[PDB]
Amino acid sequence: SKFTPKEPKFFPLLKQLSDVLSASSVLLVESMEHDLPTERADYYKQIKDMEREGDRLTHLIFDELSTTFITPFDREDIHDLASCMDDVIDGINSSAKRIVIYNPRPISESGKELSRLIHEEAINIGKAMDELETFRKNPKPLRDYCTQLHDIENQADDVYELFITKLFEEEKDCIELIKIKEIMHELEKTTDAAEHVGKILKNLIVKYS
Amino acid sequence: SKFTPKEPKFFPLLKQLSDVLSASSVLLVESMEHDLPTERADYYKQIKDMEREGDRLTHLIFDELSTTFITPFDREDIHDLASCMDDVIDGINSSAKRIVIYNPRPISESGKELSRLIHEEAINIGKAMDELETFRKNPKPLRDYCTQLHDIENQADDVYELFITKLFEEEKDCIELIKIKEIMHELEKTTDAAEHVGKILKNLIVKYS
Amino acid sequence: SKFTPKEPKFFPLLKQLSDVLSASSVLLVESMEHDLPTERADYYKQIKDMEREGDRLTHLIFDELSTTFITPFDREDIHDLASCMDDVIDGINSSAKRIVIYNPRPISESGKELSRLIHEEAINIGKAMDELETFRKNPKPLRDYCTQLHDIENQADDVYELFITKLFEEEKDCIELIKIKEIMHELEKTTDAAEHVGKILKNLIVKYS
Repeated sequence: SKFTPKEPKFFPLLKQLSDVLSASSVLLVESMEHDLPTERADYYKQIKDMEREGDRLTHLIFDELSTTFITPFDREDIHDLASCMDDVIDGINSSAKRIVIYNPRPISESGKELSRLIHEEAINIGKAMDELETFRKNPKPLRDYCTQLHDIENQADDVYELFITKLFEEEKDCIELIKIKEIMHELEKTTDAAEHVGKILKNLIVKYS
Repeated sequence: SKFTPKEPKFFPLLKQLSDVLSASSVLLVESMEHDLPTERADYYKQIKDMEREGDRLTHLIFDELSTTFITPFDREDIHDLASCMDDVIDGINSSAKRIVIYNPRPISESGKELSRLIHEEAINIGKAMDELETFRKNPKPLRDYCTQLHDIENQADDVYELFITKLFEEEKDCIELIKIKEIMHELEKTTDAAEHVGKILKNLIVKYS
Repeated sequence: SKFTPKEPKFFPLLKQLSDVLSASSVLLVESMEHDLPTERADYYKQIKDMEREGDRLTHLIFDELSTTFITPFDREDIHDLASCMDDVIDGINSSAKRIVIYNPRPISESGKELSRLIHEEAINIGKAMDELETFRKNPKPLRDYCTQLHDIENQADDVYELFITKLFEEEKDCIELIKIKEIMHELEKTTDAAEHVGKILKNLIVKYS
């Protein structure tokens, strides 16, 4: 009998989870360029497949954490990165779901912009995951990705706030107002969830400083 | 002075919490067969008593966890099972609350079906709790309860999605639409919370495999 | 080379976080006495500054926890106190945000009462933080602050329930109903979040009993 090392690849799993997030964000942006129910259902089904894969990967990370004593940085942060990235994926899925069930009129430029900001956050998150092996030597690149996520969330919240303010001043059809309010709310929660990933990363830098 | 063992009965407490959940689910199903405010208030008060008992039990589990060094399986999973079961109970309570404050017209077959699916999930959860002592020897029965919870949640989400889709196509009274949308949303969140219990159990099997 | 002690002041940080919460609650109460958008935006901006400071302090606590092996009481409870106090601050911020974006008519006495109850909870939380150093010797004062938080939340939920019940019976303008429903919902979630702080404190007493 001999010693056989465990190969929990926490970094590759976090990178794969980030890849799913980015793929999901691309699908959401594309979906909003289509207005009919059949096409919206197709995008939702594709996003749901990404959601199932993200959930699988997230649970694999948690299961590897629960059974491995040695981790590259503190286990709470690994757990939290995984859970928060999965929350973004779930927000993207919920947004697609709502578009299908509410069947709003063609999504305005503001909804489309929230989708583009979610994708920009996903790109920043993916680049941040490439820094997990080296932030202890040089935290600057990671730090800057965190600042960018913060800035994107400020822009997203403004887009959302201005849209809702105007929606309530202008839209007299209460049923259409409800539809788009619920979709837009899910989109803004998603952009906020993505910023929380940045917040975990920022504080990871602090803990190891 | 001698050694006196601590008898933290984690399994009995989890089973009692499951019993509260099941009792709550029975009350919710029954409540929907009554349409008048006085009867709905009575059911809500009864469910609220179950919610208080569930919250008590959940906090007892957490308090026993915080003071006991030895646990039958990992403490995070015990904590999470308790918290997630309590979330289902709280969702049932919130659903009953909403029915009282919104005072909708008699609940449709779709709302009633979501209540029946929550109860079916509660039954599966109760049977799963009977497997905590033996899943390490034979995980198959537990595994199968997890699969069933997954399937019930798929059915619940479809019930919800189809109802909302139709609601927005047909209901021209925006105030009635709001009432039932909020109740139905709480019901679908409850069915999803119950599936999360299954997800924790499924991964418990994986961790100990 | 010599030993240099780490001065993580967990109690002072929790007290400062409580101070931010209380300051935020004062601003929310004051804000509701003003009905025009410019004044509401000003209060929201001031509350948002408190939200940023609360979030900073919360993350400082978490970062000190992640790097310090010795804590005055269990780390999970410190983490949870910080996170739950921050959730109240965030609820106050969300409430102010909603008032700005929805632009409702002058807030009724019920909304104003929910703001006064949030402030009363904040006061109780601040007094509770003064008991963290001594609850092990004498838990009675802390216990009583927890009971008060519980009672305030019962009153808040009743205020909310009665307001919504009446709102749905009386308000025929669906767009105005939506505005105030969303604000009131955020206010009641905030009062509930504050009660959760009391629940953590109550169970802290139990764990150390």
